[PDB]
Order: sequence, then C-alpha cells, then structure tokens
Amino acid sequence: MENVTESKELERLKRIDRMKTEFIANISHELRTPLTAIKAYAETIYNSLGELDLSTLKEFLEVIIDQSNHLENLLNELLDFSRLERKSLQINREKVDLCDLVESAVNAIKEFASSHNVNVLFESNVPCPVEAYIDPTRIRQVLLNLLNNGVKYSKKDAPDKYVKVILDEKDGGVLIIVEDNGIGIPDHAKDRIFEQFYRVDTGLGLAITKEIVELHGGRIWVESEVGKGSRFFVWIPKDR
Amino acid sequence: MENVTESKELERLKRIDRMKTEFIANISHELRTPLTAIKAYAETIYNSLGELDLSTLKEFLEVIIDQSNHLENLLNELLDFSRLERKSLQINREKVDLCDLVESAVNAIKEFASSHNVNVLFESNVPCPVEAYIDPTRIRQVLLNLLNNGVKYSKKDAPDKYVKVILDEKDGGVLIIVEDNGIGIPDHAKDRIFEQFYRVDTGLGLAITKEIVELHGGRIWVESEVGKGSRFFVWIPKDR
Ligand SMILES: Nc1ncnc2c1ncn2[C@@H]1O[C@H](COP(=O)(O)OP(=O)(O)O)[C@@H](O)[C@H]1O
Ligand SMILES: Nc1ncnc2c1ncn2[C@@H]1O[C@H](COP(=O)(O)OP(=O)(O)O)[C@@H](O)[C@H]1O
Repeated sequence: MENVTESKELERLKRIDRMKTEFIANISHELRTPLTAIKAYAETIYNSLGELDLSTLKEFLEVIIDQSNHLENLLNELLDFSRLERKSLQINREKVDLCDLVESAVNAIKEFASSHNVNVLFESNVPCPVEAYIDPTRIRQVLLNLLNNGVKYSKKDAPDKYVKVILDEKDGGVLIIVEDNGIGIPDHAKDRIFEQFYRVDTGLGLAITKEIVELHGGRIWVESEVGKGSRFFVWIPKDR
Repeated sequence: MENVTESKELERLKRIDRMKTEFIANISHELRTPLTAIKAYAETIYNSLGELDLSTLKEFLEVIIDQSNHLENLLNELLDFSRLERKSLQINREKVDLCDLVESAVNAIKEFASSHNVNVLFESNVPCPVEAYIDPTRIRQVLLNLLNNGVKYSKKDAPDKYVKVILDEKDGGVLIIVEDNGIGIPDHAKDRIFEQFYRVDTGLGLAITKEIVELHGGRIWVESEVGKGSRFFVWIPKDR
C-alpha cells in the first residue's frame, strides 16, 4: 500500500529541489561575469605596472566598483535565499517614516512602470510622516516586490493600468495596501502564491516578502478577483 | 499503511537537504570576506584619488588579486557543487604525463602530510612518462582528495604512517592506486563513502572524485581492512 500524502510530499520536495538547484546554478554563473571584470581590470594592471599612466585608473577603478556592487547584489540574493531556507533572516528595526519610504520605492519603480504603461500612485489616509519601528531596507524590498508584481501582472485590456500604495493605521498598527487593477488571482492560489517558486502561470519574490512582514510580527494576505485586480494587505505592529 | 522504502527515502532526502543547505550557507558567508577586502582596497582608493601616492598601489593591488583568487576558488567550490548536483560537470582531456601529474600532487600535499607525520610516496610499475588522454586539472583534484584522505585517516598507532601512489597499466587502461596504512573502512561503508556528505565517523570529497573518474569512462572503488588500511583504485581508459 502506501501513504498518499507522503508520496505527494516526496514528489513535491523533489520538484522544489530541482528548482533550488536551478536557482543555485544560475546565480553561480551570474557571479562569474563580475569576478571576471574585477580580476581583468586588475591582474592586467599589476603586470603592466611599470608602464602605466594614471588615467588608466579613475575610469577603470569605477569599473571594479560597479562590478563589485553587482557581485555584492548577487551574493545578497544567494545569502537571502540561504537565510530564507534556514529561517535565519533577521531584521534591524528603527524609527522610519513610512511616507518617505513609500515615495522612494515608487520612485525606483517608475521607469519599469512607464515601460508597461502603468501608473503608480501613493495615498495616505493619515497625515505624514507615518512613523513605524521597522527595518527600512527590508520593508523597501517588501514594497518593491509588491510594486513590481502590480506592474508585471497588469491587465493588458485596461486603459488605466495602475498600482496604488495606500497607507493607513489599524488595530493599533499600520496597514499598507498595494492595489492593482491587474489580472487578479484565482481562489485556489491565494495562499499558494506566497510559496517559494509558485506561479499561477535571482529574486525570492513573495516568499521573502512574507518572511519580512512576519519577522516584524505582521501578516500579509491577498484579496483578489480574476479579471478585476488584487489588493495585497500588509499589517504590521507600529509601536515598539 | 505505508511504503517503508519511500519513507526512508523521504527522510534521507530531508537530511541531505539540511546538509546542502548548511553547505550553501557556509560558502555564502566565506564569499563575503574577499568581496569585502576587494571593495575596501578600492572604494576607499577612488575617493582619496586626488591625494594618493602610488606605493599605496603595488602592495594593495596584490591584495585585491590574492583576495580575488580566494573568491575565485570559493566560486569554484560552489560551481563544482552545483555541477555535481546536476551531473553537468565536464572534463577537457589532453595528452598528459601521469608521472609528472602525480609528483606535482605529492608535492602540493607534502606540508600537510608532514604536519601529521605521514610520508607520501610515488611508485610507477611502468617507465615514465605514462601518457594518458585526461583532464589534468580534474585528475589532480581527484588525486589530491585521495592523498588528503590518506593523511587525514592515518592510524595514530603506526610508526610508519604513509600514503603511496602506485601507477600502472591494466586491461588496456591505467590503474592508479592510492594506498595507506590508515584506520581502514568497515564493509558496510565501502560504497557509501562515495556518497556526498557520507562519513563513517567547502570541498565535495569522494563524491566529486568518483564523478571525475566516471566522466573519464573509468571506475573507482576501495579495498580496505579496518585497523590495517585502504587501497583506493582508479582505473581509467588510457587511449583516446
Ligand atoms: N499583483 C499580482 N497580480 C496577479 N498575480 C500576482 C500578483 N502578485 C503575485 N501574483 C502571483 O504570484 C506568483 C508569485 O509571485 P512572485 O513570488 O513575485 O514571482 P514571479 O512574480 O512569479 O517571480 C506570480 O507568478 C503570480 O501568479
Ligand atoms: N583513506 C581513508 N581511510 C579511511 N577512511 C576513509 C579514507 N578515505 C575516505 N574515507 C571515509 O570516507 C568518508 C568520506 O570522505 P570524503 O568525501 O573525502 O570526506 P571527509 O574526508 O569526510 O570530508 C570519510 O569521512 C571516511 O569515513
């Protein structure tokens, strides 16, 4: 005989492992380009030491730095991936004005949004600044995933594609809503979209977004209607 | 009811996954030190550009290079790990003199061997050079794991601890034996030691060693007696 739940789990684990394997394989390769550009603009330099003008320096130095910043972002994706695996991701909270955090995020996503003819808005039902004891870097990361998704899953047939961040306070905490009039999400998938790798049909997406919110002691969920759009809710403690 | 083999597999897969997770976590962290030293000896430099003598250069450049070479070795361990996972590791064969390859390997392990009072020997039952169409870098890696193991598992109570590489030709191919008079290996573990992570009780050990040999079309196995020592055999096609 057999245990069907067990078999489904085993099969589920093997398919997830294939995906983790492909993730690790891809990031391994991407880490190569930078480590290449870094070395190049260096072992070459050292060896031609006795024959170099220092012009072949300020521009070149900028290269190692741009490349290094690229390798750093990649190592961070790998480290985020590892930390999410081990549930060891941490947050470092401080007093932050959520209004500024949101405007900045909206700013960073403006180019991509325009690229798809999607307008990004921000509304606060409470006077700014809206101070919260949170990890600014992490919640910016939260928000950006949310915003990027609002653009990516916008509804082609809508003349007014948009993604709007609504800020507010509730139940003693802060409620952030990222609303879009996109394609929406089917009922069977409203919890599953938060699982690593899941897609209704690198980055860590909604899975790290959920972990960041939960680490703050909050909750995230979605309310959506296919063809109409989705509202992702993020409730976090405000006070601390 | 249930399928016992299935349950054992599931449990086996989860424990292996914990180990892969810890491997990825550790290499992620180690990659940090170099990327740190690299940037440091750089973003600092660029910013103090208008005030720097070029002495704060040749020694410093050496730092970025030593560090880069360290990051490169680490990225290679991660990439080897990934390739072993996907069975996508490749070899690039060429005409190689196995005698020189072995002497070089023995040379590289001499310090560590001395550290444990283990003598390393090399014998060839055929006149050198012993030419084989193989991947030099990979077979050096094979051999070094083998040699390192011979030192690591040497028998404390032996006055003449040693590890000897014996070169020879057989069945139309080349037979390499790495013999030690170490602690030996129990019967139940003679195939299992080649599995990733297995220990009778970073690097990839015997698992990548086996993959490298098999990619050459060869075979590896061990013959051992607890308390007496082990002989690891590597038979590979010679001709190609
Ligand atoms: N605003 C949204 N509208 C519709 N579907 C969404 C939205 N945000 C997320 N999803 C669903 O959740 C899945 C996972 O999202 P995410 O983790 O960000 O990865 P992808 O966005 O798939 O890398 C998406 O593939 C999609 O099916
Ligand atoms: N020469 C040897 N003598 C005794 N045991 C050995 C030898 N080589 C390998 N082994 C066994 O195989 C296991 C796996 O070896 P390896 O993959 O090199 O990892 P460790 O060497 O465990 O990182 C060892 O933990 C040990 O139990």
